[PDB]
Amino acid sequence: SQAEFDKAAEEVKHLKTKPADEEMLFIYSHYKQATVGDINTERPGMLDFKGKAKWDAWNELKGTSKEDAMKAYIDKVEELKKKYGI
Repeated sequence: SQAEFDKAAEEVKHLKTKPADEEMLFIYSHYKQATVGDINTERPGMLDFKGKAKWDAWNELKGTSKEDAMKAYIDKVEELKKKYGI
């Protein structure tokens, strides 16, 4: 569901506690994979360490269908909702 995806995208922004780095990268990469699809941008330069990490995470999902990405995204948000509370 696209409606379910939009909801999760909003709720994830209001978690009582901010997710761990690993969890944020999972969220970022699946969000991109579900909306844009296969990565279509240039990898950031040497000094942009945070940007390179996010780019690599999304790159790793290449080939994943938007449907599967959406499902994994929503499932993770529900997981984070129960873990950190909202």
